[PDB]
Amino acid sequence: PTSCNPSDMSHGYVTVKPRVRLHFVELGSGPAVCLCHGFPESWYSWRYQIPALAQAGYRVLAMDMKGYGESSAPPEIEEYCMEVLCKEMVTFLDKLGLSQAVFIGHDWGGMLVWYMALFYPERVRAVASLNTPFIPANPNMSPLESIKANPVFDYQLYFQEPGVAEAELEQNLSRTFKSLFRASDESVLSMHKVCEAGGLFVNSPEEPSLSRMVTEEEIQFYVQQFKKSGFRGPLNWYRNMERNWKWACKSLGRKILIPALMVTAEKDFVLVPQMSQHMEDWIPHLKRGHIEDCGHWTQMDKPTEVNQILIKWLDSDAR
Amino acid sequence: PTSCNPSDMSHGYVTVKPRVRLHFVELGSGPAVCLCHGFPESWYSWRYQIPALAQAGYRVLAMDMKGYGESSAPPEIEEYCMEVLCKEMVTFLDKLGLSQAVFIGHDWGGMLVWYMALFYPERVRAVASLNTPFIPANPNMSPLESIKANPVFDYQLYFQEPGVAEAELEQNLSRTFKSLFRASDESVLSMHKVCEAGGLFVNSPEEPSLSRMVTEEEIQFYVQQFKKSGFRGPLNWYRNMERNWKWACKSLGRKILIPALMVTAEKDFVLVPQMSQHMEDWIPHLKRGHIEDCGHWTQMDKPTEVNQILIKWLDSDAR
Ligand SMILES: CC(C)(C)N1CCO[C@H](COc2ccc(NC(=O)NC3CCCCC3)cc2)C1
Ligand SMILES: CC(C)(C)N1CCO[C@H](COc2ccc(NC(=O)NC3CCCCC3)cc2)C1
Ligand SMILES: [Mg+2]
Ligand SMILES: [Mg+2]
Repeated sequence: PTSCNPSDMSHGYVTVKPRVRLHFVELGSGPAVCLCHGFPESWYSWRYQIPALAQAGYRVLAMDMKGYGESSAPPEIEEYCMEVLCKEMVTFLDKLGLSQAVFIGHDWGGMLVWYMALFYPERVRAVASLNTPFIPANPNMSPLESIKANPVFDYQLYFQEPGVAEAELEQNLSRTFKSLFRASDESVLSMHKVCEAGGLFVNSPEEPSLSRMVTEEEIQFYVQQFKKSGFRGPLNWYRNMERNWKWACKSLGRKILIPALMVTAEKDFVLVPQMSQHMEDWIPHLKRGHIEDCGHWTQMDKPTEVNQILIKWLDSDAR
Repeated sequence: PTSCNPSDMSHGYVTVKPRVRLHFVELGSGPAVCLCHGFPESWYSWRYQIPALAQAGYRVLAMDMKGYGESSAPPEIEEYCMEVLCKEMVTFLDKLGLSQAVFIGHDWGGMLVWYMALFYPERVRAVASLNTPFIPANPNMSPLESIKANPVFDYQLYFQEPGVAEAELEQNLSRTFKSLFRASDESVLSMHKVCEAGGLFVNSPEEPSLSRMVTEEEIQFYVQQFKKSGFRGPLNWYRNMERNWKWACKSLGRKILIPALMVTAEKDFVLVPQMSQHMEDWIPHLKRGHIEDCGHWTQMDKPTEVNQILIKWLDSDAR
């Protein structure tokens, strides 16, 4: 599938708060489709989708989320709570003069677009998430224990204390992204042993091989992007669990009434498909997609399957 | 009519040549409408149109033309010939992934969009010009004498030699724009006596009053923009008459077959309406608008009339 060369895109910049501007890349004409990447990624994680969606008749806006790339990265941890991130994305639409947009997200971006669907349905034409389920907030369970209930989320505790994960992730950025951006059968890390081993990579190769999913050039683009602001901003998306919990609780009782799509990846061992199994009860018009042989990095593991799923859904439920 | 605050726009940047990027502001959703300002102006000359068109259902892209504002201003005079300017605007569309756009232009921007219609009709959904007629190139008359045939174009000779006009226009930028941006009944200069008086302003007030059309704040925005790159780039649009002549001649014999709109201003004493009187013969589907009591600065003299004319035409002949 056709990918993207970064210097041949149109780059757009929108100021949403005094010291916060969002960067995005824009390709195509038609209904506005806003792509929202996950951790720790980039607008460029959508490189295989951007030209495909544009060619299918859509105006694509691929975000550098707050903390990433060319977008502003405010220093405060609480600027990356889900509530401020959504309200900024509404201002984004406001300043662009868009009444609504289709929202498609992956990982933390997928969490974001569900909350945009839940609290700002008037502004979301339709919503799709890759891997990330929508699970109503449990007003009786704190976020801390719901992590301790599943050892797979052990790495999110390691991510909590500022500066600890930043040092590991920034010590060798090429090692970082070659160790992360891998297919499930190629993985070189266990999210289980992280807080017991003292880090994500301490048992991983120092000179990791290059995944079949990516080139050295594509790795070096991510590396370039993260020299700009580092990992604090991105990691901060994990450091608002209790804030995000309380805000999510303020919604309870309402369904998402807009067209929706949940895409599951069969070998995402963290965002496993079954975590999504009763979303229909909260999202009446939910349609599904599922990708076999697909790990966590959905857009680059299986670009063609993603493109097909998205375009079929956009043409039937977004126009 | 609703105007624009510059810090609350979405700003877009597209690289079209190695050292040339075009800046534009983008508001709204719908068919792409590209606004192209004249001399010596800015995307901000369209401030009264941008929100009105967006509200009517159009995606507005208001350009900072090459040499202006936040767009690149290459040093070479021949980079501002009409041929390079159009081909760059095609690349603009290419890099944005737009198959076509409606093009609307004023003064030199209006000249540009006619040539985009003439040589790139496949890329122009529809075309409109304010004040600037389309007059087929006369392959038997050089541009120099066709100026000497009408003393009104005397100032274009004064504009020819690099550095001469730049010094006058840059010596007091507030004086420059308050002396230029005026209604016809308020004008303080004669384009007739310029090469005989030795300049545009030498007989004009040193502290000119402020036109009823503009505020001090709006003057200061233009002033800010022109501190960036000065007047050489903009003036260079006038310094390619023979190049533009030869290229225009290479078209002769073809009509503009796409939907078109010519808007005349009754008190534009340079781009007078009669200069447009036989465009129908070269442009079969041409529709007209005409604004009484309107000087050269069409968008800010008579914003409401402009908006009405444009939106009615866009809705009937552009969709
Ligand atoms: C119960 C649930 C689901 C709500 N939990 C527990 C409590 O809080 C978190 C908050 O929600 C999210 C949402 C997305 C992610 N994505 C992620 O971690 N991607 C990793 C990138 C690096 C390699 C491994 C994968 C993480 C957390 C989730
Ligand atoms: C015959 C014709 C029409 C082709 N001529 C003669 C030969 O070449 C020029 C080239 O075409 C253009 C096109 C637009 C402009 N606009 C302009 O001058 N605006 C001024 C701003 C400052 C105050 C006064 C008005 C000028 C020249 C025109
Ligand atoms: Mg159920
Ligand atoms: Mg005739």
